[PDB]
Amino acid sequence: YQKLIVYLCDFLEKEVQKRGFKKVVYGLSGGLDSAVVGVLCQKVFKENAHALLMPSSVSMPENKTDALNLCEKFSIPYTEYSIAPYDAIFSSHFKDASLTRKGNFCARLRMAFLYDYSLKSDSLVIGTSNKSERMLGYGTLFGDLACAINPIGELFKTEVYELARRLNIPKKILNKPPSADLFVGQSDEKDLGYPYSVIDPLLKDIEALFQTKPIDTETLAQLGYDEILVKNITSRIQKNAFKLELPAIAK
Amino acid sequence: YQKLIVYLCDFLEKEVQKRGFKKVVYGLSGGLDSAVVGVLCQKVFKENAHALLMPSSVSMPENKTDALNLCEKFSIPYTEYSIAPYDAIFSSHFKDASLTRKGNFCARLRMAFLYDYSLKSDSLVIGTSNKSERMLGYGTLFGDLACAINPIGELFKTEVYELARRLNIPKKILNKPPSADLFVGQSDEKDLGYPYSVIDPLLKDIEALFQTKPIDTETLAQLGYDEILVKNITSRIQKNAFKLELPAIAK
Repeated sequence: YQKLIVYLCDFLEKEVQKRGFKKVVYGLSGGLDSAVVGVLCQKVFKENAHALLMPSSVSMPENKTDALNLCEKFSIPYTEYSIAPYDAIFSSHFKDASLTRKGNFCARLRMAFLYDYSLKSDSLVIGTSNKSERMLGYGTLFGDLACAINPIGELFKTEVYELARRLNIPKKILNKPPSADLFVGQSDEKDLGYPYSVIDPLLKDIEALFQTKPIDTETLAQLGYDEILVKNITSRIQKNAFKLELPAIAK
Repeated sequence: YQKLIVYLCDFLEKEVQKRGFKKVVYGLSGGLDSAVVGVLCQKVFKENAHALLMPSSVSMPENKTDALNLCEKFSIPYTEYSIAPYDAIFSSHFKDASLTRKGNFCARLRMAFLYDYSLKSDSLVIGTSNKSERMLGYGTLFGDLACAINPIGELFKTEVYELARRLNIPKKILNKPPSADLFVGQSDEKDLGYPYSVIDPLLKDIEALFQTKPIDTETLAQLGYDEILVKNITSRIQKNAFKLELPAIAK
């Protein structure tokens, strides 16, 4: 992984630079993903790298603290701006709004402020969505997936968590159970039903056999994979493959 | 243009369908672009096509009326939801916020509600940004350019306005001077400096000669184009080519 870090950094210095920038900003929810990116950007831009903590009306005050500790540890400048009063309005107008609805809206708010922040400070937005998340379709389009550059999007959640270790990320971030945070008691291993030590291995084979041809559940069980786990994931994938594709435009 | 319409419709029935939908929604600011798309979608989905009018704290009550007339004319179901109370908050927190900053934020709000609306009604978002706008980079990323499908993105503003005529769009929409609407007294022919009868012709040659190779101002003046007008546009283009490209992700 030491060689990996060196790679991501260089990828960062080259991408931001070829666009005419010297500063970058990203959301810092206080999670593994968001923390990993931040440390990398700090390694390359130091003070020119800025983090934005946008807790909502339902965020966990504990996560904000972890993000506050993280910053303090790597000397990462930051700005605290709560989106609470915005989701408040959303609620008054939408009382029957489902969990996911409120979650999508808040993630689109955090996106508006990262880009509003980049406009007035001349910075580029850097995403923090990992490969496993992108493949699974578990991300908000034009929300937390909206960025100009992403250094760890081709890294599975497993490769992500381990990279962080070599990055010396506060252990409180590591031991922290996967959770995109959108409301209360949410977690990835809860709405997905399985841990990343179960999900990831199959994604490695899916992105090795069915490069461009349709996925075949049959040829998957042969490698050694639970039936339901193979049919569930496969669906999820094909059901969200549109999120990582440009919009459809008539030629 | 009659043959063109037939094309766009079919493009619409096929795209929405291959994604697992039968309903579509789009923003209806009461402008040429937004109106053109709406009429097309109505031709194909009838009542299954929905328009969303999201006026802000600075919108012109006259435009909302034109959108209200438009709908009434083609029997287009719609929902009226003002984003005012949201930009209000943005303002209180940001009093030194520039025009463009407030404009970008509001366009990202309209995007949040189109996608929140599509989530609860099972619909697909359809963009309304025209080719000239995309090339010029005059559009909000993850704002009014955020859509799943766009039927007129490969149509220059000139080809757009004329298509509308054959669509029998209320003349009040036609005669209406170009303006993306972001605040007061704004207009395209004001922040760009030239009319589309000046901008478009050059774009047709730019997207005919320099397919993949860098633009050359010299070989452009030879065709017959003002120097400043050639150097200005060219810049604009290369300065926003990142908006219509997927985010940068390290392999």
